[PDB]
Amino acid sequence: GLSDGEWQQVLNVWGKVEADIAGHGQEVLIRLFTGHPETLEKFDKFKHLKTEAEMKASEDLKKHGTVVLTALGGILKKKGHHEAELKPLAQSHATKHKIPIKYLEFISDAIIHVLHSKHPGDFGADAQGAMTKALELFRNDIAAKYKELGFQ
Ligand code: COH
Ligand SMILES: O=N[O-]
Repeated sequence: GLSDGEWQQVLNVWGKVEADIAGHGQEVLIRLFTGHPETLEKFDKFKHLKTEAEMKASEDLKKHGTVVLTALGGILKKKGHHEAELKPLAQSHATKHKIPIKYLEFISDAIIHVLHSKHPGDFGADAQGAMTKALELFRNDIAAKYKELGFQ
């Protein structure tokens, strides 16, 4: 788990996200899609996006980025006590959306990249350690639900 001090860092970093949730969400998804084009293919409603310019210009992508980061932020504020929030996300992503756990690894990495890119010099070594732990916990708890479903 995370220490209280680590959770405090996580939620302090998250305050940065909340100042522009759509902008952060958009950049995370663009980072995912551009670094790993296979992920774009899981989104019927974004596979029409052929270029990063089109991605950047997509208001619906920004909207989805808001949905995604709002869900994650709710989960993080539970500080690990997230079974009720996390279980349904794990199940929709395995059974409906067919998202292998690797892609959750990719988006976790994208979140770390975007934080540095949008806040250069303001996402310190302690903060990165804490956020990384929180994202691994999230990923690891999803992985447990995936195993339950025999998904992947
Ligand atoms: C690589 C693809 C992949 C990844 C890594 C991913 C990772 C994450 C992630 C990790 C931080 C969070 C918090 C969410 C959160 C959400 N995702 Co996704 N999602 C993904 C593919 C999808 C797809 C596909 C949909 C449906 C989009 C649509 O058509 O509306 C989706 C829908 C959602 C929804 C809408 C409700 C639902 O369908 O369950 C939420 C909330 N999610 N997602
Ligand atoms: O982009 N995650 O749904």
